[PDB]
Amino acid sequence: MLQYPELPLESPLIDAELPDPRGGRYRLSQFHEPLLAVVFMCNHCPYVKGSIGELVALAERYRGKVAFVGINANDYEKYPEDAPEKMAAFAEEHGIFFPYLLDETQEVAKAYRALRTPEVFLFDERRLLRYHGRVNDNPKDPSKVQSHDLEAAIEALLRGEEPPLKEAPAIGCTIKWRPGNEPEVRIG
Repeated sequence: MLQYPELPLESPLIDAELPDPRGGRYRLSQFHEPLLAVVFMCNHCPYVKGSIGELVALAERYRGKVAFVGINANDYEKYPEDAPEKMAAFAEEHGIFFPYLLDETQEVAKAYRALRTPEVFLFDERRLLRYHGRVNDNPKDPSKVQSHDLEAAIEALLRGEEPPLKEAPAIGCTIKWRPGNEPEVRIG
């Protein structure tokens, strides 16, 4: 039977409260900017490393308009580069001023039916899902990007328009699930 289907457009924000290794805890529903971009990521994925610059630049450009939140759900026991301490250093190295949260149990990633890094979920003022997928069409190499999908969706929403009708699924490495946490995806 159908299992682990992606979160459909117009689906309400799935709230969660998680800690940021730099200090404090954050609840997804606490951010009150018009738009909210939730990004599942990590510290070592080449797809995240090649697109984090753009993500931070977007967050900077949209301060007060689009709230950004990064979430690392990776099994850091198996992937030390994704440990909480490494998260703080990664945020420092890339100027990630917005919250970068640890999803230790991986239940937030599971609830969002997330599969890769980076994978973005953009919610509107009514906190309904308007865009879900890739940051751009070549996360690993900025010099090869031909479309800035996330930027396009944000700008469309800012103009009161609908983001591109053609779905642009996330491009990146798979989330590193803990033993026994691997999602069983079934198309029917």
